[PDB]
Amino acid sequence: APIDDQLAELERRDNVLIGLYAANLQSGRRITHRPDEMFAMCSTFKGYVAARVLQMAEHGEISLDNRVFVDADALVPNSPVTEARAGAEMTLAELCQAALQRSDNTAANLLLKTIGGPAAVTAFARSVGDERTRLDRWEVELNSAIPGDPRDTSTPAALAVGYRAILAGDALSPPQRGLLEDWMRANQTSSMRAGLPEGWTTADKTGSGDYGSTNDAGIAFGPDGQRLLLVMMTRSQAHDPKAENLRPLIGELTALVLPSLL
Repeated sequence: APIDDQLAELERRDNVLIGLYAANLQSGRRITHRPDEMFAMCSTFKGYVAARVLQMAEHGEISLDNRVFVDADALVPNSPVTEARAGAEMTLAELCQAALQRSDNTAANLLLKTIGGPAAVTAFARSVGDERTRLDRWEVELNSAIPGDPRDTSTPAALAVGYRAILAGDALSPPQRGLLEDWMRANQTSSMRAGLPEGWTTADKTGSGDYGSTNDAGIAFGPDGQRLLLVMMTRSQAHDPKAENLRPLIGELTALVLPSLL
């Protein structure tokens, strides 16, 4: 594969590992790099969490406007929305959008307490065909991303199936899938968005952790109706827990793969 040699070049140049699953949803064409290698998922588990909340609301197990108390003591770094409401209540729907749109960490912990913790996310993964995702810890420990450590990891292929399931498949009844898509489209964190031409938009979840772990998973929507499933997981090859994250590389990856999918 020639796009295969281009990706090996980016790895060499930046001392990174690139995990990629990119599919054109209309043509059924897919492109892959380390699709089955394990990467820390970091905040990308939040889509599955919000998806499961929506599933549970469908059946009346919970309700989206159910209130949850935000304890100041439960606050954890990178919680821009839950911080504003510490000592008060947010609804589950609010917590979902905080987790998805701003990667609010405490929002995700609260959502995890509601749905059954890390094991519930794993079970969810399995329910949608995702056989590699395992969540083991809470925010913010899950982002530790130690090389070789299987905890809180997935693979580009495994995350693609689940992201496809929840945004373009049958995990949710179609109108609730529509809401999940709207929730992710309003996100303020997209990395891939920078490598897309004018007119394109994304329903995607980014993740960032140690060792430069920088992820972005979701669907890119073309102006002319096109639909691209894009899952990018990258980490430094170095044993530097504090290696720089690779946000500009995602955007560069996005622009690189797009012409070979269209």
